[PDB]
Amino acid sequence: HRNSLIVLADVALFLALYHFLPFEHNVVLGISMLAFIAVLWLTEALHVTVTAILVPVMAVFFGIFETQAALNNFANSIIFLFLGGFALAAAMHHQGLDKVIADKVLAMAQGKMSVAVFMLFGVTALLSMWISNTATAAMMLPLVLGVLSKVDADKQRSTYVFVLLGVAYSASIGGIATLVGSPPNAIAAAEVGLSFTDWMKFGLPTAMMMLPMAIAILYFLNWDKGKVVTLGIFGLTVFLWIFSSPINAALGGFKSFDTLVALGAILMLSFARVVHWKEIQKTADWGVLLLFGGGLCLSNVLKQTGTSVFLANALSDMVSHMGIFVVILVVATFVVFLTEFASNTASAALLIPVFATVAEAFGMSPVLLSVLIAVAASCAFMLPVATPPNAIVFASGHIKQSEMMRVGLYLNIACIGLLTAIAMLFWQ
Amino acid sequence: HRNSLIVLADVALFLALYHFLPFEHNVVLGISMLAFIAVLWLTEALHVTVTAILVPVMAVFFGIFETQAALNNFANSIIFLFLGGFALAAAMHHQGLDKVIADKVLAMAQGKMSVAVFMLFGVTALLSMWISNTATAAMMLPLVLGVLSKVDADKQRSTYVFVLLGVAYSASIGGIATLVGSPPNAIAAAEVGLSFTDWMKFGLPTAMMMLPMAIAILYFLNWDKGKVVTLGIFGLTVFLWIFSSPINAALGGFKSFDTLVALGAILMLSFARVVHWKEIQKTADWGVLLLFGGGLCLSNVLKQTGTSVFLANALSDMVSHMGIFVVILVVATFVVFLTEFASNTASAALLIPVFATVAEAFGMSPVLLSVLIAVAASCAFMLPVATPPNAIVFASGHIKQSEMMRVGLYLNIACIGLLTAIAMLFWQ
Ligand code: NA
Ligand code: NA
Ligand code: NA
Repeated sequence: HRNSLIVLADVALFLALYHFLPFEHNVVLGISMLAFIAVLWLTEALHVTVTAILVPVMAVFFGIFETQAALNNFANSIIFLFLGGFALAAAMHHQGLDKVIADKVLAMAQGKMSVAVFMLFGVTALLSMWISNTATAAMMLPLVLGVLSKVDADKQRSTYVFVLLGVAYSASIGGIATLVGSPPNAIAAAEVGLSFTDWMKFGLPTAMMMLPMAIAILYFLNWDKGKVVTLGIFGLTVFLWIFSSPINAALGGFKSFDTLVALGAILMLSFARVVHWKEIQKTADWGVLLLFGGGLCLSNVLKQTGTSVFLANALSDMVSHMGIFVVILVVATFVVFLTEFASNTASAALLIPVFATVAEAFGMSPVLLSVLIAVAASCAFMLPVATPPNAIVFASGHIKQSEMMRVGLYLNIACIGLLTAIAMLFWQ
Repeated sequence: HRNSLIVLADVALFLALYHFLPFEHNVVLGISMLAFIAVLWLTEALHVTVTAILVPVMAVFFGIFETQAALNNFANSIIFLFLGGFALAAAMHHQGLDKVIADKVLAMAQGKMSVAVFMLFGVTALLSMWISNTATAAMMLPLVLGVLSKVDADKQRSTYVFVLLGVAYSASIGGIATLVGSPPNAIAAAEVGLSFTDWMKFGLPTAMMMLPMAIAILYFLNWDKGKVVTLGIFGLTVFLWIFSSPINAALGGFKSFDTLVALGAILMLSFARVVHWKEIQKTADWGVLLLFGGGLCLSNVLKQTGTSVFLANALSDMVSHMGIFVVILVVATFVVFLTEFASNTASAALLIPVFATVAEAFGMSPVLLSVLIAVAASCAFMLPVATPPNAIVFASGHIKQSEMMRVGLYLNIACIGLLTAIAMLFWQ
């Protein structure tokens, strides 16, 4: 098989770098492992989650860590914070609160199909804030192929494809609004120790910023049992997540209050009888939760082996020849196009550790580089296979490769500017 | 609703015990919480897994532990060892290696129902050694309700219930053969730190004894793509699990070698392409994996609050009036009948910590009490609702409540003897 070969080619690459690199043995091991994992996660020869499990087993066998020490990475408080958003979404999905949120809004439009399509994007993004991106796309597709029925002029495409590629992008942009939504966001918060309210001040403005800018580029070319309870619980959870900073301070200063709030939601949602656990066990993408830990284990492997300081010293002369503007532009541009070839989270899981640890060796706040990479990782708009939402609206057998390949080439450059701009403002 | 009320009745008990117990505050807090959790797990008003999530959220808010410290319990090496058994079982199910194991063996018997039923039990038990009990029961029922078709005379029931209640029991006995199989086994190994080969020396001999003794009580009343590969990995894995003790010693002494082996299997099964990850995500009962951590968190809560030594001192005069024979007999008997009313795994999560920690307060190796409790938890034979296998062969609308209610009531007494005997032999 194709992927079965990438594994063997990666094993050879490891042995080569392991035996031939003329550096301190630990740096060789750290460099070799980093290259190994990098391939397995970008090519996906092995499932993103399978590669994550391979990270600790390597560090353990090569004396980097002891068994239990390596496994402990998979229990970060952020992982449970994301699991709360899964049970929170599963709750209002099993309850049907996502469809009713679409009807009451889609029906808010009197009957104008012209202004209806615009409302389809705003919901896909708002739903992605709490549910997901692949799921938000798969859930919106049937609701998109429903409005398109009064006038199905398949020959008329400048009024037809715009609505499909829009939701595939609104789902990806909506996931950049909150810590929950896209896995990459969680990987950043877990690396630097961000709170939920910390990441919303960053991403939400960008989501508010990037959504209109994205549409412009395309343009110019019944309340039943405890649905108020689900809303009450949901509203209460989001309220604490925003006000977690002062609430926790005025309670004794609990460590990971955002995580505590997320777990309480699972309790209220289960106490309120509104969602059964078998529902939560299905909605939660346990493979992604394992990926979170796998990325942290790799990050710690870089530190314990000194690969972070070895690469920081190697890039010392290059980053000094560049300004802070030049750096974040190369990074932003590098990822904005890299995420087009590989999975969103698979890209973030690899770059967030490398950059955050090297930036930490430079005595620089790793928040900037980390949050930036997490946002640009969700900027896959060209060809499909970049993000499932892209292949979801792409599976409609209508949108052309070259059409999307060039509309995304415009949006990509557009985002690199918006990101580098906002990234420079969030400095002093 | 009933369960929503059972929760409120338990909430009152906690508040009552909280303010009224006249002991040191820590003991009061530990005592109050222990009673609270005990109810939620035996009645199952909230899903066993939902109750597990409630354990840490309490310890954090009541100052027992800090957030991250509590969550780390959910990453114990045994949990990942059990996750390996899930991907190992999920592999041979999607591949069909379990079906061929039944035919090639069931076909060894030419057509004699006498040796067919006996082979039906031996396979149901051997399959439970590695897969599960609920899954093994659901997988055997069609093969049991297919052989019992030539003798369909539901008027002839003593030749029909024997084969349904027989496999429903053989599936439960098979789960006592290896560390993987029944959650209770893992809870014991995690408390006292048992290896895979350690628990097999305990359970497997007991399984060899209990299977014939169980039948006597009932009596006296094509290899395609890589199906050998699935066996090769399985065979190789089980070979390492057995010889794990010398292999690790001859490699540098890794900490949790058994856990590493389970994770390595997940890699081979994914590298060999024999099972996709989406397959593993279905089979694994993540709710049980979350339960594992909740049970360990409780064990440490008893120590940190001194409840383990507090109960040991309270039982000092009582345990001195009793011999070691009385102890292991009282314990075994209590659970063998307790598991008839509540979930099997939920019971072990409650009693294993209490006894192992109290036994530790008595300065006694908790291995004996832990392994003992873990074995008796899988002895549910009376009414249904005790174990899914009971309600699985009972949902066949043929086996009578009184029929099973008394065959298990007799089989229960039979086990209490065998266990207390072996528990005395496994002493010195
Ligand atoms: Na991507
Ligand atoms: Na089993
Ligand atoms: Na039970």
